[PDB]
Amino acid sequence: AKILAVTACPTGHTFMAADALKEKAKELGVEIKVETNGSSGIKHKLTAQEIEDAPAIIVAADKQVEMERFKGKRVLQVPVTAGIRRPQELIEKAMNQDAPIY
Repeated sequence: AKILAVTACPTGHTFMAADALKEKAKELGVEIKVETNGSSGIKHKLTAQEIEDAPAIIVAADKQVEMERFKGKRVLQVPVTAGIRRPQELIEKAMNQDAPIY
């Protein structure tokens, strides 16, 4: 199991949020995989198996993300800016499953 994230923004912030999440996860000694949805497209797309196994998924997004793949999973939906400003809070909420089922 590992927590997952998706970051996205209209102009494709996306990458700054992914960076902040990854750097903070390393600081906290926890694994994370971050899918990005930017201007060039999708990178590090989450797999169905990763999603099944995830305690929760962080979706830090300022544009629409494909969400139906997350049905039944706990999803912490926040603005993309939250990934930059408060990655520790998001990671620790995801770990604690402090997120509603989608």
